[PDB]
Amino acid sequence: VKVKFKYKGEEKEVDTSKIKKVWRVGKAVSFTYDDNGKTGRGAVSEKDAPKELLDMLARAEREK
DNA sequence: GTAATTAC
DNA sequence: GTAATTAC
Repeated sequence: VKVKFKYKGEEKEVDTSKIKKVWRVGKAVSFTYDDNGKTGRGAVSEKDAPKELLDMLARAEREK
């Protein structure tokens, strides 16, 4: 599952297996991902997020 | 400006 | 401390 989005003017594609953290800001889904060493950031409208990313968010909200 | 949270 | 994300 690839999440596609634009950040700082660059179109990006990141596989959900590289996503490190996911959270909700307002009605947007924001996240960090591994980029071979550095950590990237991205965010999409909840309506453009693939179910797999939303599932990752829901699981995060339940974690102890 | 704030929201959540980060890289920078 | 700020810029970035979608949305208000």
